[PDB]
Amino acid sequence: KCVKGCDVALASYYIIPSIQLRNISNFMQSKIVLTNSFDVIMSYNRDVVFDKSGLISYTRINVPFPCECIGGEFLGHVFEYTTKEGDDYDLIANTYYASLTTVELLKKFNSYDPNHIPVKAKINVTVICSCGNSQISKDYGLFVTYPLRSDDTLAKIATKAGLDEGLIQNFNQDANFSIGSGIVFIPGRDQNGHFFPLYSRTGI
Ligand SMILES: *[C@@H]1O[C@H](CO)[C@@H](O[C@@H]2O[C@H](CO)[C@@H](O[C@@H]3O[C@H](CO)[C@@H](O)[C@H](O)[C@@H]3O)[C@H](O)[C@H]2NC(C)=O)[C@H](O)[C@H]1NC(C)=O
Ligand SMILES: *[C@@H]1O[C@H](CO)[C@@H](O[C@@H]2O[C@H](CO)[C@@H](O)[C@H](O)[C@H]2NC(C)=O)[C@H](O)[C@H]1NC(C)=O
Ligand SMILES: *[C@@H]1O[C@H](CO[C@@H]2O[C@@H](C)[C@@H](O)[C@@H](O)[C@@H]2O)[C@@H](O)[C@H](O)[C@H]1NC(C)=O
Repeated sequence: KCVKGCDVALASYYIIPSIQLRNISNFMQSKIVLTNSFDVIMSYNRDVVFDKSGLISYTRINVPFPCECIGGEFLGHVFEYTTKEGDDYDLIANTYYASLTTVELLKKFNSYDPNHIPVKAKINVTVICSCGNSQISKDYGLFVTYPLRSDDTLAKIATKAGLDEGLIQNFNQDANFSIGSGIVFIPGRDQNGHFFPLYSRTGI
């Protein structure tokens, strides 16, 4: 249950061949990610290296998005995607949105026949998020929505994040980080590389 969300969450977007920033920007348009979003997206990815093509296949980039309370029930954000010929919920969930949504969420929040979705149709694409949990730690107020994949492990995730494995597990107590699917929440760094805390400790 929720009443309010938070201004920013990060979506861990796993890059496959044929996906570049222009596609990610199109899929992830929001009040934060506008038509010309390169600087805003890349400001949360100052660690990321490009190759001659742009984004390197099979790496991740963190995409900022607003985190709303949906129906007083759960935290997430509804993106909008317009279908093209051949699209189905599998392609939308697991290719375009890189498993940041699920076929179940696409069925739940769209009126289309889930087995025959039309072309040039607007799709509500729900991506969950977190604004933290003071019972785990007060030190983190920005979270990455991180869909696990076949080669992920807790050890690699924790090392890359610069955080203790036990803390990451504590934020996701029921998750098996080696299971190869499902979403976990990882504390995220701001544009300066610092962990934005749950409660502000900067002077006004
Ligand atoms: C990622 O973004 C790029 C740039 O928008 C997409 O490439 C573009 O794909 C479209 C069709 O999906 C190409 O369409 C054109 O098609 C019309 C019919 O719609 C036809 O008259 C032409 O044959 C033409 O190819 C478009 O040229 C192409 N633009 C590029 C490559 O600069 C790409 O599809 C996106 N990837 C996704 C959505 O997965
Ligand atoms: C996508 O979700 C929106 C809600 O976020 C749906 O829009 C609602 O549609 C109902 C039913 O027609 C209307 O009565 C409401 O006024 C709409 N609400 C808002 C906030 O716009 C929309 O139908 C969904 N799309 C699909 C294809 O199911
Ligand atoms: C964590 O998950 C790992 C993945 O194994 C799973 O194996 C079966 C259950 C498949 O259905 C698929 O979901 C996964 O490939 C396992 O190695 C391990 O048993 C699980 N638990 C632990 C503690 O690692």
